[PDB]
Amino acid sequence: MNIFEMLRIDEGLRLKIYKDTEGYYTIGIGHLLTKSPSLNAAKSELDKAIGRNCNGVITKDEAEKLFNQDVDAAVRGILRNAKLKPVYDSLDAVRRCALINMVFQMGETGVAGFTNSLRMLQQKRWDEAAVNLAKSRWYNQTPNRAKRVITTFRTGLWDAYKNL
Repeated sequence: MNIFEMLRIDEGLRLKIYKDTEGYYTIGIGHLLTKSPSLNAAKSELDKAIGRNCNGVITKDEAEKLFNQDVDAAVRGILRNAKLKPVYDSLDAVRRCALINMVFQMGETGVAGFTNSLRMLQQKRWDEAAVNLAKSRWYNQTPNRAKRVITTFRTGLWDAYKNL
């Protein structure tokens, strides 16, 4: 299992503009287009993103291309971030993927706000950190996905995704 396979389980694949769990306009493998309410703003962002007139629909190919850009941007953002970088460096390869997953879902900023959990992960207090991560909007809004990520941080194994 790798980061791409993991995110693709969590996000799914949709070739037509769709709404987030959040109500936001998205396409592909969890690629947010706009937080704006107009399908029209969304369509516009889509064509800007792909470089063609898409009419709200993309190919698999284009979906994966956006996916490769998003994952790269997530990793680079972690590495540029003063709060994130140290945690990332301190973790093993599997847990590294769990932080990447959060950053992809919630952005650099959002994850950097989980001050106390970050602190515990750096200290390698896995069980404590898992309990602390669960106390969030994040877990309450998308509990099955949060729980997969959380188990990943707790165990350092890929089991949560085996099932799936």
